[PDB]
Amino acid sequence: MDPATVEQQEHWFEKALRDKKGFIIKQMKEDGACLFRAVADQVYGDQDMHEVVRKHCMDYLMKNADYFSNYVGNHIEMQAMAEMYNRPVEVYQYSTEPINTFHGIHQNEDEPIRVSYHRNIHYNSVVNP
Repeated sequence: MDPATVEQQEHWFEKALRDKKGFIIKQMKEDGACLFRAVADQVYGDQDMHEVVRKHCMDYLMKNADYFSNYVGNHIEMQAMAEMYNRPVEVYQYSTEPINTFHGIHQNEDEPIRVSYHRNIHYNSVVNP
């Protein structure tokens, strides 16, 4: 996709999500920590907590290494975070409904962590004002 077509896709998605669902795509810094940034914004309201989220995700995986060693979209990290925060994680992909949902412990289904996954492996935070 040409840079102009890419920007058209991004703009269409932001508008559709705002108009159809009332959600806002909050831009996270575009580094390799963007998944943890988006979750940090969802949980703490502040992407600066990204390294703490990552630390806690890694702590959770290590603690549960017997289970997670079965398995070694960021599926492993997303399951860990949904379980650890006891909230589902909903992943939007140029979509106004989630493409998939990590259920966590199947509690707090009305308060999901919502993230959007974009071109070039980037995640943003999907906020319900």
